[PDB]
Amino acid sequence: MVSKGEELFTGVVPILVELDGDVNGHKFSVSGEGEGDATYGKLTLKFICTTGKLPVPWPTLVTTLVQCFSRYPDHMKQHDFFKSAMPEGYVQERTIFFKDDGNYKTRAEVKFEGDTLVNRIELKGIDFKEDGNILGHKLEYNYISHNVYITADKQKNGIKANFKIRHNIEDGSVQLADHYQQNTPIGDGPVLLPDNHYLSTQSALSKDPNEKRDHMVLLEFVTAAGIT
Repeated sequence: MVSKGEELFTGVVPILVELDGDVNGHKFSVSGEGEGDATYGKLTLKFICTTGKLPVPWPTLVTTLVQCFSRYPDHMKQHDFFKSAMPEGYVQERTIFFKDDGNYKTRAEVKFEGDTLVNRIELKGIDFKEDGNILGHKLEYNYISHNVYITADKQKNGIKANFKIRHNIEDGSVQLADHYQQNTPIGDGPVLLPDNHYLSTQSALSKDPNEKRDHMVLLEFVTAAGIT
């Protein structure tokens, strides 16, 4: 491409996601494909477990499996770190702490390869309970949380974020998952370092009735907010 930063996102952009994971002695891989339309904050993706049965619940991987597709209101476009890092991209790292259970540690590189926005991820699970909500596959196949709270990390020329996800459990209880996130640019060039704000996400998890592989279909709408 000729284009840089926000100019890369003005139409519909193809997305490719590749994840390698290891949790509870089970190595697995996930591939995803779809498209993103940042003008409307809209993402449509289908994910497939390419190694057989996914050893963790699909809802626990949603946040790991491209915040560059967020709709930033015109008055907030100076605060969009994620697009400003493109096409060279950014590293996104998280620790996701499942309350009274284990943790995910994730590292991803998000960048353009030609026309396609690619998210390549490694995930490691730490100290999960075999009888717990995650390894028991006790989570409902839905989603209920929305906000990601962003702050600048100027010393690293990037951002941090923190937010709690609530996963509904089949018995009516909830499993909390506290996300700590850091993003840093891959390249040497400038980025937009934002004032405090948040991303609000609306979602929908579904299934493809013709797909025999373990999979997840995702529709998401994401909008930046919290400044005037």
